[PDB]
Amino acid sequence: PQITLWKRPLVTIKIGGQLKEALLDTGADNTVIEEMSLPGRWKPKMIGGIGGFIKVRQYDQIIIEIAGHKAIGTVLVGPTPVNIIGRNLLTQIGATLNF
Amino acid sequence: PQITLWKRPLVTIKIGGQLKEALLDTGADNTVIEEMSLPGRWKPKMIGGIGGFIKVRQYDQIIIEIAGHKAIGTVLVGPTPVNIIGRNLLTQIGATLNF
Ligand SMILES: CC(C)CN(C[C@@H](O)[C@H](Cc1ccccc1)NC(=O)O[C@H]1CO[C@H]2OCC[C@H]21)S(=O)(=O)c1ccc2c(c1)OCO2
Ligand SMILES: [Cl-]
Ligand SMILES: [Cl-]
Ligand code: NA
Repeated sequence: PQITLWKRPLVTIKIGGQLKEALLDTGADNTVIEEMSLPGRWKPKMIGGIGGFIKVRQYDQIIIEIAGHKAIGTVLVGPTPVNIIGRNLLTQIGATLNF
Repeated sequence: PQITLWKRPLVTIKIGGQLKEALLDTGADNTVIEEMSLPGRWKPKMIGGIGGFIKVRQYDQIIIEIAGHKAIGTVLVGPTPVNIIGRNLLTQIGATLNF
């Protein structure tokens, strides 16, 4: 698709068996999802934005379906106000910014 | 241009006759720049990011060049970690997300 930016670029994702809404976010290095369980190992991380930092759990090699496109990568889980698909997964579905 | 996302989508902006670097950020509703002087009156605004809320100064109808494209619109000034170009100006330069 071609997604305009008059409104937030929200899409449906599937992660850990669950359907969620998430923001396609070119300003995010990393993918950050609201608290949920995921399988496998994790390690703690701090990530920072407007407002400061939050502590997250870093899960590696997680499969995510993003508007019908499968990708794998690292997913951070923690108290983000919104689910964010960052560049680490946008690259894998071939997303570009065009103007 | 068609900008891929393997690296941060940083562009040159020009505001108040000065060049700065800024991040093209589809996850930002608003454009937020680091402290600088801008003409005119400002109004209060609170914006919520990953770590919580901050107060910013809202300046309307500011001339700003983005990657060589002319925009005139709202610029928020405050303690953002990076200059961010949000959807209010990404729409003005005709940007879309494509995959
Ligand atoms: C601030 C930029 C450099 C980084 N952020 C991504 C943004 O797209 C963020 C994504 C975001 C969106 C909504 C709520 C929280 C974060 N948007 C945001 O802060 O926008 C603010 C300005 O416009 C307003 O509209 C949205 C909130 C305001 S982020 O959420 O802090 C973030 C995401 C993933 C990360 C990261 C930081 O560090 C490493 O991986
Ligand atoms: Cl990754
Ligand atoms: Cl590519
Ligand atoms: Na893992």
